[PDB]
Amino acid sequence: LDPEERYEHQLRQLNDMGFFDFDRNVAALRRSGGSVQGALDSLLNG
Repeated sequence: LDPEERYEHQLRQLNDMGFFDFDRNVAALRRSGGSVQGALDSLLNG
C-alpha cells in the first residue's frame, strides 16, 4: 500500500491538528511505527 492508504487515519488526525506537510507527516509516522502520539512528538521537536 502507498502511505496514503497505510496511514489514512493517522494522516487525518495530524491534519486535524494543523500538521499539513505530507512528506513530514509520513516521515514522522514511519519513525513512530504508525503511532500518532510519536509522530506528533517528532513534528513538534526539531
